Amino acid sequence: EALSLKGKRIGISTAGTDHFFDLQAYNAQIAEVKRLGGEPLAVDAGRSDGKLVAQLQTLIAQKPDAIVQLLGTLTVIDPWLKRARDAGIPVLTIDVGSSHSLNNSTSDNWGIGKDLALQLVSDIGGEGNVVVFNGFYGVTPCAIRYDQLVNVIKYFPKVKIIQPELRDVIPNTVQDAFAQVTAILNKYPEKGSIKAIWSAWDIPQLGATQALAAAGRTEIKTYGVDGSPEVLQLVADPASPAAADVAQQPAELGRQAIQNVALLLSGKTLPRESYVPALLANKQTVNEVTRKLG
Ligand SMILES: OC[C@@H](O)[C@@H](O)[C@@H](O)[C@@H](O)CO
Ligand SMILES: [Cl-]
Repeated sequence: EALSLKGKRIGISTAGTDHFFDLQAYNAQIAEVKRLGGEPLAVDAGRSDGKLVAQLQTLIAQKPDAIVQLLGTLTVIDPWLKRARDAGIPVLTIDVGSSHSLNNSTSDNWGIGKDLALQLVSDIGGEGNVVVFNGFYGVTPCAIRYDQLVNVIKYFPKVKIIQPELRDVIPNTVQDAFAQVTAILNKYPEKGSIKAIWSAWDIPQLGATQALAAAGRTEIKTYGVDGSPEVLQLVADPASPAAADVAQQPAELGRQAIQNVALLLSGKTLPRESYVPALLANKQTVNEVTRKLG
């Protein structure tokens, strides 16, 4: 029969909503629970680990029909996802590869990370130095994306990751990424001594790209993931060093998660992960990518 959540209460917990991917996935879950007739209990951690734990505890005390957790550092949330299951509460996730989740809605990040890395390598001629932002390695999709970069360049050994990897941050992501790249360009002033800057998601990319323009170092190419509109439009600008951004579908991911909650409560067994396609946008493909998202 048609899916429904009538009479159900669904806990919806996100690590934050402070940029495109997170806001989209969060809102679309809330929307979808409502559209299926369920009652969402939606809690935003504002990117505090303390608030994230505290709101999951409260959702647990509420004994909703399911909890969906969006993003977060796996070691931070895992004890609470376990507690929820132990309390009798079905747990699903978005971008969290937990043993305690019944189903993780996520892009196929092996595909994403490999595709981005191969683009990067091809773009720089198989040779040169790469500045890497790797500040969210504790977050499943970012860990996978980083692992794939490492693994792709392993087989193109004239490609090197510059040492001290940088740590991107949230919030203040753009201003911080701008400052870090600005300071690193001053360590490596010689044209050609950096060829790319990689990030696991595209808001640090945005900071990076800006710092390149400001510094007069646009020979350097930038790379990222999410397809936030503000960054896609940089990729589309020939005069921008933003070279590639793998677009994700966060509203689709959020709807899928809730679709999968309904399926679970109706009795069906879920696959452990459910992959939503992603689309690599480079300077040639961004138009057809941007159009498929709008
Ligand atoms: O954990 C940071 C970041 O990767 C996420 O907030 C989001 O932007 C997506 O890239 C996750 O699929
Ligand atoms: Cl320039």
